[PDB]
Amino acid sequence: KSPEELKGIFEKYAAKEGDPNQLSKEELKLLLQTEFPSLLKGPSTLDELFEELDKNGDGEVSFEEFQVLVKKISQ
Ligand SMILES: [Mn+2]
Repeated sequence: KSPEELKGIFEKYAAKEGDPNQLSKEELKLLLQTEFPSLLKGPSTLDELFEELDKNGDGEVSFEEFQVLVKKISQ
């Protein structure tokens, strides 16, 4: 998906609660489940990518971190 598309999806779930410019791990799980169900298949690397990308260790990732996460978890 294009970044413009990806931004709209990210915002929709981040808006659920907390900071509208961050996504917690649970918000990311609901987002993948409904938007990219195929990315949640077989052994997962979600927690490893999540831990590496959440640099400030606050349990949340920014839009650019999310983009990287979708990209990497896909290959
Ligand atoms: Mn963070």
